[PDB]
Amino acid sequence: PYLQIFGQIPQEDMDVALMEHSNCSSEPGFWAHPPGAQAGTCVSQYANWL
Amino acid sequence: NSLIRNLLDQASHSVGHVLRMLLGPWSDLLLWALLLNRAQMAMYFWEMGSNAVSSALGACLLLRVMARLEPDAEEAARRKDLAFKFEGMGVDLFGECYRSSEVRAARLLLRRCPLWGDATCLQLAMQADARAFFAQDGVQSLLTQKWWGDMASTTPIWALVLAFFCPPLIYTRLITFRRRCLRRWFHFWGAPVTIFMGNVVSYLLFLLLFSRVLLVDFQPAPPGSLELLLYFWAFTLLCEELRQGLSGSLSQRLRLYLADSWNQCDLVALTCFLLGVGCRLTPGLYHLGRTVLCIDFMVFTVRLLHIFTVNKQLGPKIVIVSKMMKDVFFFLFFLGVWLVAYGVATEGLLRPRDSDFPSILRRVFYRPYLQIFGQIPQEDMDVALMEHSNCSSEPGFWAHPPGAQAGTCVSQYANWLVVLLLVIFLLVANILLVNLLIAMFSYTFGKVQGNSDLYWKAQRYRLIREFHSRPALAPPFIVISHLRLLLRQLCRRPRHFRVYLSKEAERKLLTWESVHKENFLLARARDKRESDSERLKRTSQKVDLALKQLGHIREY
Amino acid sequence: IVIVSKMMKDVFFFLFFLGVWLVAYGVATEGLLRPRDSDFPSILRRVFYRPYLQIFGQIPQEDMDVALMEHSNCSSEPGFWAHPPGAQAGTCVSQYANWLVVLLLVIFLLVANILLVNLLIAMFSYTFGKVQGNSDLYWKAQRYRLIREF
Amino acid sequence: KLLTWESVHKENFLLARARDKRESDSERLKRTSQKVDLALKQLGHIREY
Ligand SMILES: CC(C)CCC[C@@H](C)[C@H]1CC[C@H]2[C@@H]3CC=C4C[C@@H](O)CC[C@]4(C)[C@H]3CC[C@]12C
Ligand SMILES: CC(C)CCC[C@@H](C)[C@H]1CC[C@H]2[C@@H]3CC=C4C[C@@H](O)CC[C@]4(C)[C@H]3CC[C@]12C
Ligand SMILES: O=C(COc1cccc2ccccc12)Nc1cc(Cl)ccc1C(=O)O
Repeated sequence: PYLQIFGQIPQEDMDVALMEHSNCSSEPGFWAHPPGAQAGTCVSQYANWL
Repeated sequence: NSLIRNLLDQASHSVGHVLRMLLGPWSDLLLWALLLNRAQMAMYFWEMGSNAVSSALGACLLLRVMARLEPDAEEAARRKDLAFKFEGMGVDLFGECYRSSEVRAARLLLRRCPLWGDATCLQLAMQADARAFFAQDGVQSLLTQKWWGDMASTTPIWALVLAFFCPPLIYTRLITFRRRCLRRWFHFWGAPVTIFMGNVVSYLLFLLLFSRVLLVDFQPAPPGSLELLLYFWAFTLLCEELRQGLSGSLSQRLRLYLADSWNQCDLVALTCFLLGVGCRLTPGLYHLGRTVLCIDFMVFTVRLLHIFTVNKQLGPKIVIVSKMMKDVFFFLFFLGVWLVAYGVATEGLLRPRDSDFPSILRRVFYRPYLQIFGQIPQEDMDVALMEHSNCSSEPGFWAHPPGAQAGTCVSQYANWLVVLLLVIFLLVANILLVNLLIAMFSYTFGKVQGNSDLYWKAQRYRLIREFHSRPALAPPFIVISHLRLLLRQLCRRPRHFRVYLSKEAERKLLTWESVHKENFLLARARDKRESDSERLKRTSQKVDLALKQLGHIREY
Repeated sequence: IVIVSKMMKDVFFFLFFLGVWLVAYGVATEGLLRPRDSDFPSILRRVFYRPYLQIFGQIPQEDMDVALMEHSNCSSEPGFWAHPPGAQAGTCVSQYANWLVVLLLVIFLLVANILLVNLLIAMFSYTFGKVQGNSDLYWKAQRYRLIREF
Repeated sequence: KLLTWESVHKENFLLARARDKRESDSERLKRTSQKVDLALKQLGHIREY
């Protein structure tokens, strides 16, 4: 988020629309594993609009 | 001693023309006190002397150039605030004659004085650096009218440019003025504003043509028609620059022409173009010729910027931008030191195996410089975004990066410290630097606008003068005007405003300005008699006089 | 509202300066580097559009620096070309003076993103400080006019 | 009613301004100068004594 100030905005890592949907976790939810290296191997998307 | 007898002995044993003319009526005692720096004597001599304009103006020329020739601080200072107050009460002397008779003041300006050497008040002002005189609204209006000479100085700009584009439009209901042919034609084509418009159109056409030749038609092949006509245009431009340097005593003219740094950049631009043409014509230096022509486009275009300055809504601010250069120097120095620091720190922490001199020089300055403008190689610097490998034989983790010039084989041992240093760099440079810079820009801009405007008045005046001196024709066709003026020098081998004023109209104007000047004397006479401090003084010498009178009758 | 209406002279000022400086730098760049796609629309794009986005973080460094491109003989004219990976930056760029190319790019970034914008910032600050009271009184008048129509 | 009201208020305003230029410092210097040179004149009228 500090790089977020200076134009380094990981939009493709943060927005559900830009990441491909997959069942990367066993928890009953929608995840859509992002392609970022240190953005987490399996993130959630329940309130990604928020 | 001082500046009187030493200079008089110098003249006897021997602006400089004035000293030669003088040797050992109201004008005579006037100049005597001005050389002798008798302040009160001098103001009295002037006030009860003739040609009050013109003469406070000549005396202020002498005062200013004298304070410039004065080796003593005190006489320079007293001489210069004498110049200040003389010029001030002269400019409102001119204002009171101006608000009384517009045309009479106008014809007061362009009057020939048998005084200090036949320099019109405008020349007196420029040589005296009378920026206050120039900024005076009356002379501002007169110079505006001259810049629009015979061109209906109140005419709209759009009508004028449409008239320039449509020569038949000159004979219409629009664009009024002051063989109606030929004469109207010459007045229009010789008006300084039309000269400026034509010059701007010509410069724009030249820059378009030169860009077109550079971009599409600059093959290694021998130059074509476009390039040849470009060379011809540039030869015309070189000719006009050298001829205006030679026109506006050949050595003296050259030396004064080395001044006016605008002219200096124009000359360096043309010298660059000559070298570019030489490199182009020689087969070997073709790529070098291309590069030098490209960098020459820079100086042409930046010269156009100073060419366009005359605009009233633009000129003061263009003068402004010329005062930020020290600020950008400061911020440049500080960015440079902080930048070279951070870069050396980065290539010290991380060890690329591409330790080449050009690669290191790139990586240490160029990339971190782009890190300010959003080009941050995060995926090239952080260990968490990049893949690990056994790249180098040196013991330690290396993790070859995916970058092209970030070094083929980086080190990651203290990459956490590398990340922290990157955070510190982003905190300092992207936040502190530019922001303190824009704050001090705001300060320096708020402290310089007024003297930029008053300077712009005189700058615009100088531009109008030189453009009035410029030949009528346009740079594309300025070959005809060059053959004319060369013939004006070549048909001389076998062979600035100056509006005349009438006799006894000289007496009318002098008395009129004499009447007005004595009215201004008596007006500031009431002003000082009613001033609060002087009225307190007056009450003092009416009450001390009263007490003296009581003392005279005290014996009663 | 009156202030943002009055700032129009200042925005004109910045527009003219930006335009002259961008056309300068764009022509210099298209001269110093020689794509083989010298079409009229392509040149028109590359000379104004891209250098305009150069001010807002859209830097085609991978399209203009020799250190980030791959070298190939994409043109018959003698000299190294190193075809770029871009889409409209030309199919075959020239690299003869790419060091000077980088230097001129640095000069552009220094002049544009520092000098012009920040001087314009000061220009707005000044013109906002000098006309706010007149804007308020004119707003009183204009509000009266507006309620008159309503 | 409104005419006389605004006229009364206007004459109070004229009297307020008349007195305001009767304690203003510049006009007080003016009136003090008038008093002092009137004193000079009247002392002149008794100088013959
Ligand atoms: C005020 C002017 C001089 C600024 C410079 C702008 C120049 C560089 C721009 C404006 C229009 C552009 C032209 C647009 C179309 C063409 C036709 C093509 O077949 C050759 C290139 C050429 C001629 C372009 C060259 C660059 C160009 C001429
Ligand atoms: C903050 C300011 C000073 C940044 C300056 C950036 C300069 C130093 C950068 C930008 C491009 C870089 C150049 C890129 C190409 C070359 C050509 C090579 O044959 C010598 C190194 C040299 C010349 C590099 C040296 C460093 C360099 C000139
Ligand atoms: O043209 C200039 C200055 O031009 C430049 C200055 C600094 C760097 C430059 C780099 C490239 C091109 C031009 C540059 N004119 C003036 C400068 C001052 Cl201080 C006063 C009067 C004038 C004037 O023209 O009257």
